[PDB]
Amino acid sequence: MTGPMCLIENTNGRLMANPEALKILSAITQPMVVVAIVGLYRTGKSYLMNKLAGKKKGFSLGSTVQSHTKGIWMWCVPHPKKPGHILVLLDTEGLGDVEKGDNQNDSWIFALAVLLSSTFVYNSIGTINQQAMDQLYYVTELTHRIRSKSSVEDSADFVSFFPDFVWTLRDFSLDLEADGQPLTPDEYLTYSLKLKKGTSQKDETFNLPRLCIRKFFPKKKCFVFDRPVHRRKLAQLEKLQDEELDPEFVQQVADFCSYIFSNSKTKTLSGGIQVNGPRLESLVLTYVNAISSGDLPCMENAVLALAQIENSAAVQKAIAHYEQQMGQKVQLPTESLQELLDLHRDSEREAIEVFIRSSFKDVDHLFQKELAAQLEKKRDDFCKQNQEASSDRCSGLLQVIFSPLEEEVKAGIYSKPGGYRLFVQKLQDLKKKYYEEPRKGIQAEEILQTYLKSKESMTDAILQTDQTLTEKEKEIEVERVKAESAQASAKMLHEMQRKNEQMMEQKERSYQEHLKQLTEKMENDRVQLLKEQERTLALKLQEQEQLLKEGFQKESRIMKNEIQDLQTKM
Ligand SMILES: Nc1nc2c(ncn2[C@@H]2O[C@H](COP(=O)(O)OP(=O)(O)NP(=O)(O)O)[C@@H](O)[C@H]2O)c(=O)[nH]1
Ligand SMILES: [Mg+2]
Repeated sequence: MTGPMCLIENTNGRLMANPEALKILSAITQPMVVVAIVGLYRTGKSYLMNKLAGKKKGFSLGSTVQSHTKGIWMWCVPHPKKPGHILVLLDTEGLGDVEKGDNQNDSWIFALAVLLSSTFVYNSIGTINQQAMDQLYYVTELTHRIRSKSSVEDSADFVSFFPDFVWTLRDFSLDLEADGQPLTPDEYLTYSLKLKKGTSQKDETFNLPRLCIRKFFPKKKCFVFDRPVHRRKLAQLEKLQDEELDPEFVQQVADFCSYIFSNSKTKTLSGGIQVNGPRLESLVLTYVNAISSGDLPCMENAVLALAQIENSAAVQKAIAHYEQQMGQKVQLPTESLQELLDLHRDSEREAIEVFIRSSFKDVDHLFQKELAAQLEKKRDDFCKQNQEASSDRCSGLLQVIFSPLEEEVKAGIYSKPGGYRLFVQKLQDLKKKYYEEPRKGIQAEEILQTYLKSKESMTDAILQTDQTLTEKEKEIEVERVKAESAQASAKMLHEMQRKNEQMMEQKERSYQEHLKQLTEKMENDRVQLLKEQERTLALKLQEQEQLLKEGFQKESRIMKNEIQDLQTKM
């Protein structure tokens, strides 16, 4: 991207995804660290975001008195500290002072920034006083804009998926002086979010936004920035060189950028899923569609929506893998059914592995069941092709090997004295030849036996004709031939029975292979979820302790409540 592009348009009160932007996202396959900035209009948000892009000329800037950015803009640039990663910068339409009304989608822009980011930067001018905290109603209001799941307490889940929070304070006017040594900006943020005792409406209003920031975001950070230049040059800031700006401001910006580059994490969804272009595109579509539908954007629903897409593709990818492996290894007709089934089993195992590693949230295992159904059909097709190839080969061999004999018999070559011995010897030699032919396939015994049985009268015809054989000797031969026919029948019957057994055995083995890989994936998913829950537990215990140490039992006890509820889910 040579420059930023609008990702979400905001026109006539409607938010809509920019198709051109979605197209760009579909092409970025690398993991993304998403940093979004929000705050009152004209507070230097776009200017600061251009610093992260590390380039002049990026997001367009406005004046110090008029709003500029509209909707949500994105700029995907290579991450300067993480090779193989993309840094996605989201610049947003400046918030208005609610105590003025209008600006309908302010809250939604704010909520989308929270849902789409890895790091959420709240930018304001001044200090953290009552005036500043009143504007944070936008954070308090998140409980009315975002839903964690669809299956006063839903917000208890926010800390598990919300971005890290960074408060950037512009034109900072405090020296932060304190007994001994000055407060650091992070200590100043802690000081600023401390609660006030009391149950009055005023007390509740003071504590609410502070509690929301402390409880909804997993990590908080603060950076202060001095006035960049003299008031008469603020409007030319973009064209000024670092040497023309306050040295401390230049260093503060450098420290902010360094922190972002070193601490902002790859955007992740439940299950450790790392968000890349196609995945972010899905989230944008789902959340914006929800808002456009008059519904609340829901994290759970978005993950599931993403699952639907990737799981469908996973089934197709697995089937493709199966077809490829079978095609590269099969030689028809196969020497035996075991040969074909062994190849099928191996290809199927690899295909299921492809599906398992490419899928997630396959509720009710519906997608894996679909895969199983498709592989079974594929297996049936190969089996049919194999039997057909065998039938063709064996019937062909029958023509090549036995036809000459049949014709000799019809020509009377064996109807002379001593012809029976010559005939039986020739027939045995020909049956041996048939059996020694390579890769006849699974129909070898059935094709031969059916033929030999249909021509049974031939043997008797030659026998009774030969005069060089006594009647007793002929009686012996008739019984010998009857015994050989019965043995040929047994070979055909066993061939039939064994094939059925092998098919049944393969059916059971395939079922067990699916179960094995599924059980293993479910186990891995359980471990990953518990790990995520343990992190949330750690974050909530931490806050509970801070609240108690701060002297607030009423709020600290409320935390213990959320902790108990989390533990019922573990
Ligand atoms: N006082 C002050 N002005 C700044 C600072 N950083 C940038 N500016 C100036 O403020 C004006 C607006 O900057 P811009 O980044 O467009 O602000 P914004 O927050 O993005 N406005 P909007 O939300 O409406 O899009 C420009 O003249 C810019 O030079 C700062 O730290 N302090
Ligand atoms: Mg702007």
